[PDB]
Amino acid sequence: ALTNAQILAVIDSWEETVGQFPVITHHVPLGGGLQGTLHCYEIPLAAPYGVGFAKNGPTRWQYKRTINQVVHRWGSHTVPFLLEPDNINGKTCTASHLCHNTRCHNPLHLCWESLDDNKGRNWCPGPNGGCVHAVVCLRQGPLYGPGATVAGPQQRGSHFVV
Amino acid sequence: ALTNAQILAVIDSWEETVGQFPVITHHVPLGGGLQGTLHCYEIPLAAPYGVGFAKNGPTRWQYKRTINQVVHRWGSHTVPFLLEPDNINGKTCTASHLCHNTRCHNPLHLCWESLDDNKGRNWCPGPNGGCVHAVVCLRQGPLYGPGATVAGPQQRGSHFVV
DNA sequence: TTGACTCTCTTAAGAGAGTCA
DNA sequence: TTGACTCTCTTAAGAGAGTCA
Ligand SMILES: [Mn+2]
Ligand SMILES: [Mn+2]
Ligand SMILES: [Zn+2]
Ligand SMILES: [Zn+2]
Ligand SMILES: [Zn+2]
Ligand SMILES: [Zn+2]
Repeated sequence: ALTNAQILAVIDSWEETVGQFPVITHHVPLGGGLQGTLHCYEIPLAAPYGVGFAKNGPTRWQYKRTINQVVHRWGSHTVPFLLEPDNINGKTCTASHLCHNTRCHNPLHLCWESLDDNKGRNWCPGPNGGCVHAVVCLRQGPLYGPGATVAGPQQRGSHFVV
Repeated sequence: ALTNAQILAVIDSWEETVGQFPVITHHVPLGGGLQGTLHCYEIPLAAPYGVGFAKNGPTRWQYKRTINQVVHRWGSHTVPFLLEPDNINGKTCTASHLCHNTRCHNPLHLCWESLDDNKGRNWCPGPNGGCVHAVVCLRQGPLYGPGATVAGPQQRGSHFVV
């Protein structure tokens, strides 16, 4: 098994490589009518992506390193969390984009949490709009708002009460 | 079926059958430390379910009627909305449980909206905790709260900024 | 050891359609 | 005509593993 020192070395090489990705400045809603700025380190749209990186899906990548003749591979956003527990409350931990930008690999824009917690950030009002996430959101979720409901609750007769 | 009269007859037959489902009272968080009461009309756990109803999955049912000697079949929660547009902004419209209770078929607990709007209600603070849904929530979403994040954003070196 | 592709899978909110009696 | 089963699919947040040079 990889030692803690070897895992730390993997995280360090990953950080070195991701740190050289193009850094893109994005202005984002924070909630409460306020605007903030995030700096995303974005993996390229097409090969080559960077040393150790390869695309396994339209918005999916993996990181690969060969140690003592054994090939090791990880989901490209999971590497910052290799020294953390990988489940909680019986749920698998997932890499969760606080910036809601899939191509971004900035570890300051990622957290490690259940898929339900991950998804829910899409609708959060944001750090200046009432976010209650213990690990605070960096921005208002992209899907926050009144929604676009086509039809609401309704009945033709009198068979029901709310 | 095709005619508006035939569709109204389908909606009326569905309402009459679901109106005879057992009515189960559920006390629910509203947000803001307040509690409310919902009356769900719950499809039975096992056959028989009611005239026209059959189970296609653990928590999935369909409604079927024979019109003009042809069988017409719908997802069991879609029937109230048969006169509504079936898409919005190029996204499929879905039946969305305001009571977060799959077995419930009370149309006063259903709305018709994109899958994204639908999902997002799971994390809504609720009608007394800040819900901004234009078609208002009936309760706080079951997944609202601080979450259980295992690890937050972090870096080992000095290559990244927020 | 490395790059650039290939494939299928998970989850939890939702769907359509066929086989028998 | 009606009932009670069977199967796979959609979406958008996420995954693991194979092949070839
Ligand atoms: Mn996410
Ligand atoms: Mn729902
Ligand atoms: Zn980012
Ligand atoms: Zn938040
Ligand atoms: Zn209900
Ligand atoms: Zn709401």
